[PDB]
Amino acid sequence: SIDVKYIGVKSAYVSYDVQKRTIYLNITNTLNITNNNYYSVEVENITAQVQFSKTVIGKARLNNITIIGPLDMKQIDYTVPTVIAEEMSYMYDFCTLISIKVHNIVLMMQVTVTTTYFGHSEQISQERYQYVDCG
Amino acid sequence: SIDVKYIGVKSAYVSYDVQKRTIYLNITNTLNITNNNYYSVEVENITAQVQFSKTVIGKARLNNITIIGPLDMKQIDYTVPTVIAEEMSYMYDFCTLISIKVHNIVLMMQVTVTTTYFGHSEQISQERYQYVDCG
Amino acid sequence: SIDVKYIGVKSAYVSYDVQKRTIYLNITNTLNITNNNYYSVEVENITAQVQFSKTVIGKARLNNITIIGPLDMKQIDYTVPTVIAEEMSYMYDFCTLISIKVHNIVLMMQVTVTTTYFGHSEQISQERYQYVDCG
Ligand SMILES: *[C@@H]1O[C@H](CO)[C@@H](O)[C@H](O)[C@H]1NC(C)=O
Ligand SMILES: *[C@@H]1O[C@H](CO)[C@@H](O)[C@H](O)[C@H]1NC(C)=O
Ligand SMILES: *[C@@H]1O[C@H](CO)[C@@H](O)[C@H](O)[C@H]1NC(C)=O
Ligand SMILES: *[C@@H]1O[C@H](CO)[C@@H](O)[C@H](O)[C@H]1NC(C)=O
Ligand SMILES: *[C@@H]1O[C@H](CO)[C@@H](O)[C@H](O)[C@H]1NC(C)=O
Ligand SMILES: *[C@@H]1O[C@H](CO)[C@@H](O)[C@H](O)[C@H]1NC(C)=O
Ligand SMILES: *[C@@H]1O[C@H](CO)[C@@H](O)[C@H](O)[C@H]1NC(C)=O
Ligand SMILES: *[C@@H]1O[C@H](CO)[C@@H](O)[C@H](O)[C@H]1NC(C)=O
Ligand SMILES: *[C@@H]1O[C@H](CO)[C@@H](O)[C@H](O)[C@H]1NC(C)=O
Ligand SMILES: *[C@@H]1O[C@H](CO)[C@@H](O)[C@H](O)[C@H]1NC(C)=O
Ligand SMILES: *[C@@H]1O[C@H](CO)[C@@H](O)[C@H](O)[C@H]1NC(C)=O
Ligand SMILES: *[C@@H]1O[C@H](CO)[C@@H](O)[C@H](O)[C@H]1NC(C)=O
Repeated sequence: SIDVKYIGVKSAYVSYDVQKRTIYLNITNTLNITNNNYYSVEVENITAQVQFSKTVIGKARLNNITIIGPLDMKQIDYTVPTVIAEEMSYMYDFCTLISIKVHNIVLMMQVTVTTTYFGHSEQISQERYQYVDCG
Repeated sequence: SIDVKYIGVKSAYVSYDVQKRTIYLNITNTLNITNNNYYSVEVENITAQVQFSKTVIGKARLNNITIIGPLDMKQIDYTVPTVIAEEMSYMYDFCTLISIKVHNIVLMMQVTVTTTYFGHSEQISQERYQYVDCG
Repeated sequence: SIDVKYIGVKSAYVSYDVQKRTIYLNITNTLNITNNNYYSVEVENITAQVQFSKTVIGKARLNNITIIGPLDMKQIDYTVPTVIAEEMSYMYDFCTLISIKVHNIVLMMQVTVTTTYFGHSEQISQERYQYVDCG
């Protein structure tokens, strides 16, 4: 990456800002900007690049061979009983939540078993979070 | 990436902003902008690139051979009983939720078993989140 | 990375800011800007690059062979019973939550079993968090 920017309200190269109840009188503004940007990113010179994978089996006796990749989820139990009993009562539930297995951004990058990788990998995940706003 | 920008309200190269109840009188503004942008991104010179995968089996005795890839989900149980009983009562539920297995953005990038990859991979996931807004 | 920026409110190269109840009279502003940016990022010169993986099996007797990758989740139990009983009462729940297994940003980068990797890997995850805002 080069320029990652997070701004809460206002981003401005040149900002002449005037707010309320302002007497803006007799202003003379002169501005010169000479901006140059030069970027040389991911410039690659490879004369040769080799990837080789070889598997040879000969006169072999293989048994019970078991290979399991990543992310092996087994025997998972989620239990949320919710019993509510009334007896001449007064319930005011304005903002209540029951949440299980909640995802916003889930990025997987090259989840495999056997990998031969050459190159560039970039991940950007920038945000703002407001899970609860209950007046 | 080069320029990732998050702005809450306002993004402006040049912003002459005037707010309410403002007496804007006798203003002389002069502005010169000379902006140049030069980008050389993902420029690649490869004279040669080789990917080779070879599998050879000869006079072999294979048994019980089991291969399982990634993301192996088995015996998964989700249970949310919800029992509500009234007895001369007053319930005011303005904003209530029961959520299970909720996703907003789910990106998978090259989830395999055997991979031979050459090149560039980029992932961008930028957002704003407001799960709950209950007046 | 080169420039990671987090700004709460305002980001400005040049900011002439005026607030409320201001008498802005007799201002003469002169500004010259000569900005040059030169970036040479990820410039690579590789004359040769070799990746080699070889597996040879001969006259071998293999048994009970078990290979398990990373992230092996087994026998997982989550239990949240919730029993509420009323007896001539007054409940005022304005903002209450029950949360299990909650994720906002989950990034996986090259989770495998056997990996041969050449290159660059970049991860950026910048945000603002507001889980609870209960008036
Ligand atoms: C504002 O500028 C003008 C000329 O541009 C000048 O004659 C005047 O005296 C200045 N002030 C006011 C209050 O007008
Ligand atoms: C920028 O503009 C001003 C006039 O506002 C001038 O005097 C100056 O020479 C300029 N600079 C360039 C580099 O052009
Ligand atoms: C890549 O291209 C040629 C080939 O090697 C090389 O002479 C040149 O200097 C390189 N360019 C950059 C911008 O690195
Ligand atoms: C492994 O192989 C033997 C026979 O050689 C077999 O009895 C056994 O059940 C195998 N293992 C599994 C886990 O099945
Ligand atoms: C505003 O500028 C004019 C000429 O552009 C000038 O005659 C005047 O005095 C200035 N001020 C007011 C209050 O008009
Ligand atoms: C920009 O414009 C101003 C006039 O507002 C001038 O004086 C200056 O020479 C200009 N600069 C360029 C580089 O053209
Ligand atoms: C890529 O193209 C040629 C071939 O190698 C090389 O001479 C040149 O310098 C390279 N260009 C850049 C922008 O890197
Ligand atoms: C493995 O092979 C044997 C016979 O060689 C067989 O009895 C057994 O059931 C196999 N394993 C599984 C898990 O089926
Ligand atoms: C403001 O500037 C003008 C000329 O630009 C000048 O005549 C005046 O006396 C200054 N002050 C006021 C209060 O106008
Ligand atoms: C910038 O502008 C001013 C006029 O405001 C001028 O005197 C100066 O020479 C300029 N500088 C350059 C480098 O252009
Ligand atoms: C990369 O390109 C050529 C090839 O080796 C080399 O002569 C040059 O100096 C390099 N360029 C940079 C910007 O490092
Ligand atoms: C390992 O192999 C033997 C036979 O050689 C078999 O009895 C046993 O069950 C195997 N192990 C497992 C965990 O299955």
